[PDB]
Amino acid sequence: NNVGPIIRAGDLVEPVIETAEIDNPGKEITVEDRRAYVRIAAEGELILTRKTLEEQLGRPFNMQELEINLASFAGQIQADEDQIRFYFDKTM
Repeated sequence: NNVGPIIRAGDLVEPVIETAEIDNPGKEITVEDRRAYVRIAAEGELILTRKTLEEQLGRPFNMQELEINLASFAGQIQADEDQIRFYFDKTM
């Protein structure tokens, strides 16, 4: 039931990996590194907050920048101006 983003933009990969680690403490994070198609996943749920991403990037950041640079993703999303949550929904 692994879920999470697949990142197309090379310059967001490390910031998103680190955000995944920071905003999902204790969870196993798996990365499948392939050029321009980096899968980042955790079981059940993976949250990425705007605050953490901004801090990893060290400059102003809006969730749109992550979203427009997703190649795809696993799971369902709930997203707003503050965060995106990838999650597994057993009914779909």
